[PDB]
Amino acid sequence: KVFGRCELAAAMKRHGLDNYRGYSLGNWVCAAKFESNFNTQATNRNTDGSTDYGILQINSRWWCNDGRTPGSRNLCNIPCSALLSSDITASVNCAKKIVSDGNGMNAWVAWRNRCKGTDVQAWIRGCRL
Ligand code: NA
Repeated sequence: KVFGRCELAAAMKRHGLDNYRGYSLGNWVCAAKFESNFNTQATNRNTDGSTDYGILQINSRWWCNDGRTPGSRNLCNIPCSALLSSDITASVNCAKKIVSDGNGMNAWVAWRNRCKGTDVQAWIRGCRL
């Protein structure tokens, strides 16, 4: 599923991300835009053989099992395929674990390089929230 901006904002808000670990909703929307272009089915293969999955491009080295990332962890206790669903529950719940873990939203490269320090509230401006 390819979300619209306000549609995704609404889904993320209802699922508890607004101000989760102090990160306002616009941060999460911005991260999703630049990680996946709001596409739940996005995948990206990395150099190290891991893969990034879903609207927040969550990585198989640490967070999910894809059967093809040897020596890895599955800290969200999910198949990586759960991160591609039209239902963003698994992605949100896993994101909550990631952002609690130490470097906060810096875990998302697109967030650090394209959202951090910017007017992220623009990403939710106009939306009925
Ligand atoms: Na894994």
